[PDB]
Amino acid sequence: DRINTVRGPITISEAGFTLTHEHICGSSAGFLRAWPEFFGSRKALAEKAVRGLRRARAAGVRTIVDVSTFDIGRDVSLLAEVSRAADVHIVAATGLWFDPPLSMRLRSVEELTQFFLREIQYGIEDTGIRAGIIKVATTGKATPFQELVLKAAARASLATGVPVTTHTAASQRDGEQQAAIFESEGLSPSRVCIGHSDDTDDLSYLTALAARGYLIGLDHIPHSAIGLEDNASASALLGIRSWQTRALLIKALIDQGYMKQILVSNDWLFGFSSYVTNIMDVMDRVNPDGMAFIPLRVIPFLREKGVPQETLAGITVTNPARFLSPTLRA
Amino acid sequence: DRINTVRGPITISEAGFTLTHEHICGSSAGFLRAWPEFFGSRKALAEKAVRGLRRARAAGVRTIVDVSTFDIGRDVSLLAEVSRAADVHIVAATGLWFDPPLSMRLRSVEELTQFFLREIQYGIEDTGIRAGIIKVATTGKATPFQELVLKAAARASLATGVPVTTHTAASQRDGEQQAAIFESEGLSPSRVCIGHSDDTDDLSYLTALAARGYLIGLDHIPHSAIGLEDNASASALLGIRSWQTRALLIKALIDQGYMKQILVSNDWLFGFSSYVTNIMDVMDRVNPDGMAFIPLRVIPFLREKGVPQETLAGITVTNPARFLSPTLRA
Ligand SMILES: CCOP(=O)(O)OCC
Ligand SMILES: [Co+2]
Ligand SMILES: [Co+2]
Ligand SMILES: [Co+2]
Ligand SMILES: [Co+2]
Repeated sequence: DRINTVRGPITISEAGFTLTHEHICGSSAGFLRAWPEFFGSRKALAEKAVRGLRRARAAGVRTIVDVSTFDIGRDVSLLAEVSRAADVHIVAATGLWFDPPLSMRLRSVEELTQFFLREIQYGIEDTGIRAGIIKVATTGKATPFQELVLKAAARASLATGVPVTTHTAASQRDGEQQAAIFESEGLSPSRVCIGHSDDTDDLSYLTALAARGYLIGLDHIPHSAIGLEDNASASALLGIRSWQTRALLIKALIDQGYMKQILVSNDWLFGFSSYVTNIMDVMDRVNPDGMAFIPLRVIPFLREKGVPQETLAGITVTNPARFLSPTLRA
Repeated sequence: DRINTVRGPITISEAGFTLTHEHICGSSAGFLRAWPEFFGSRKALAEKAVRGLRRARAAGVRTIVDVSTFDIGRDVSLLAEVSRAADVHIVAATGLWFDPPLSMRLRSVEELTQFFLREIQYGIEDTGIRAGIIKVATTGKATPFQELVLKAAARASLATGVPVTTHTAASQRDGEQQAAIFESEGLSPSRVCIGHSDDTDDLSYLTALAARGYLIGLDHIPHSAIGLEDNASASALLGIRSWQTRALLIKALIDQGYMKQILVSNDWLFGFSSYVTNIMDVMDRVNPDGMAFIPLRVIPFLREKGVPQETLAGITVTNPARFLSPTLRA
C-alpha cells in the first residue's frame, strides 16, 4: 500500500503520472563526489535537474523512477535534494547495471541478494533512503555474473514485493532469456518490466512477452540520432529510428490488447559521464523537452493517432502504480 | 618540499621509517559506503586498521603510503580517521589501477591529467586532503587506456613534483615499457617507483632499471601461498615464492650497489573486497604481523645475512623521504 521514494513512503494515489525509467545523473560509483567538475559543478548539475524536473512537473509528471544503480553512480542524497526542490517524487533503485566493479563482480548470488535486500529493507548507504525498484542489465546472452544478478534480483523481489526492471539490447531479444531466468526462480512476470523494448521493430517478440504477463518498457522514445547520423557515438547510443516510430509501438501494443502491460518513459538524464564527454549536450540538442517529452510530445501524438486520453492515462498513471506497489503477484 | 599526508603537509624530518606501498582497504569506488557490512561494519574495519597501524608503529613505522586509487575504493576520510587514531602518517594516492569504471575509461589523456591534478593540487572529493603520490598499473603490455593513464601520470608528476609508483607483472618486465612511456613524456626516473618488482628473479632487469635512476619497489615481501598451495585463489594472488626469496632480492640489489634505488613494503591491507570474500582472513593467516612484517621479520632477516643496520635505515628512512619530497629531479 506504499511506494518507497527518496522522501519516504508515498501512497498509490500520490504517485500520479509516473515516468518509469529515468536518471538524475548517469555516472559511475563514487565519480560524482570525486570529480564533480566533470559536470561543471555539483551545484550546476543539481540546478539543471531542478529546472528539468520543474518543467516535467508543469507538464503533468508527479513521479520519476530513477533506475540508476550503484554502478550508474546513483547518489541518493542528490536525488533527495532535487526531489525536494522540484516537488517531484523520486523512486530510487537497487540492483546492478553493466559496469559493476570487482568488489561486486566477485560476489555470489547469496551476497548480491543480501546487498539488494539491504538497499530495499534497510537503506542506501547511510541515508536511510530505501529503494523501490530493482534494476538489472544484460547486453546479449547473460554472463555468469549477470545470471547471478538476475537471480539475486528475483530473490530480492520475491522477499519484498519490489519489482524488477531491465536493460536489454532488444535487437538481441534479451528479454526472452531474462524471462527464462526470472521464471526459473519462480518470479511472477507481473513484477518484471523488460526495458528498452522500443529498440526493436519486432512486434511479435514484444507481444509474446506481453502475453506471458511481462510489462513492456517503451522507455527510449526520444532517443534518436536522426539529423546527426554522421555522429558515430551518438548514432551508436541512440539509434537511427525516429521518435515517432518508437511511439507507434505504444499504439501497436494497445491495439493488440496489451494496454495494461505498457510502461513508457524518456530514459532521460541531467548529467552523463559514462560515455563521450559532451553526450549530455548532444542529447539535449536532440530533445530540448527532456523528461517533458512524453507528456508534451508523445501523448498528443498518440491522441492524434486516435488513442483515447483515458488509455494514455491508464498507461502513465495506473500501470506504474500497479507495477511499483509491493506485491508478489500483481 | 613538504610531503602531503591525510593530516596535512609534513617535512622530511617528520616522515621517519616509511612503508611505500600499503593499503588501508583494497576495495572499489563507492563500495565501502554502499556495503560497509561486507567488512563487518565500517567501525569494525576502522578498529582493525587502527590496531594494525599501532602494531606497525610499535615496530618502528612512522609513515605509510596508501597507494589505493579512486578505483581501489580509496576513502580518504577513513584514512584520515585511522591516521589520527593510530598516530601514523598516511600519504594518499591519486592515479588509476586495474578497475576504472566507464566514467574513467572513456576519458582522454588531458581529462585524466586534470583529474590527477585535482587530487594533488585541490584535494580529494570535498575533503581538502591532497594526494602525495600517483599510482598507475599495467599487467603485461599496456592497454590503450593504460597508456593514457601512464602519460597523464607523467604529466601530473611533471606539473607538481609528486612521484609516480606502479603495479607491474614483473616476470613480464612491464617496467621496461612503463619506463619507455614515462621517458617519452620526459619524466625523470628519479620520480618513478617500479613496484611489485620482488615478483621477478631477473636481476638483470631490476639493475638495468635501477641504473637508469628508477626506484625499485620490493613491496610484496610477505605475499606467499606456501603452506596453502592448493588454495587456487590465494596461490594466484600471492604466488608461491617464499618471503625469504623476495627478501634476498633486497640483499642482491644492495650487493650490486643499488641501495639508494630500493623501496621496501608489505603491500598489506586491513580490508579487501575486490577478490574472494574472505581473502583478508587468509592473508592474516599467512602474515599475522601485517604491516609490521618488514620491520619485525625482514630487517632482522637481512641483518642476519650481513646487511648493516645503516644500509637498512638508508632504505627504510632516507630513500622514501627523497622519493616523496616533491621535485622534478631527485
Ligand atoms: C588493492 C590490492 O592491490 P594490489 O597491491 O595490486 O594487490 C594486493 C594484494
Ligand atoms: Co539501459
Ligand atoms: Co537508463
Ligand atoms: Co598492485
Ligand atoms: Co597494492
